[PDB]
Amino acid sequence: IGTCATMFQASETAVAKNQALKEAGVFVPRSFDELGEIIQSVYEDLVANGVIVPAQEVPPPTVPMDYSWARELGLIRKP
Amino acid sequence: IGTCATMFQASETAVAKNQALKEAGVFVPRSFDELGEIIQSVYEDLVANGVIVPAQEVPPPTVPMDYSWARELGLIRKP
Repeated sequence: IGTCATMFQASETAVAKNQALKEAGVFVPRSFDELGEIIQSVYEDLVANGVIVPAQEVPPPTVPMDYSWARELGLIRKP
Repeated sequence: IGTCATMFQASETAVAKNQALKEAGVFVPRSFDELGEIIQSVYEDLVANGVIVPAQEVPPPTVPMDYSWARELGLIRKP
């Protein structure tokens, strides 16, 4: 994070560090807003090549909420 | 309800009343377990003849639950 800190030591700037990671074989997106896209696009290539065998998702047990927490969120209403 | 009350005045029995409603133009199912099917099968023909124009469902406002009610159901947990 922090490429546009310079837009307000040279090798320890975020732009040049991201670019040196990108030139050395780290799957770097063009900015932060493509981070979900590049994670998704790596994971699709990992599923579609027999690398990751995903887990069949099962519902968990469920606790009741805390009163002192679910009072702040406004789900409980007592006078 | 109550066709098999006799299986433990004659025209005031549930079997004969259901059959007399069925002979007079009331859409009676064969028993209670086809009631949802016959309601659904009437409603489909009511949609497919331009009779009922259904409402576009919109989410409602939401109140918080009562504490004294949502304590009995076990959603709230305070010592």
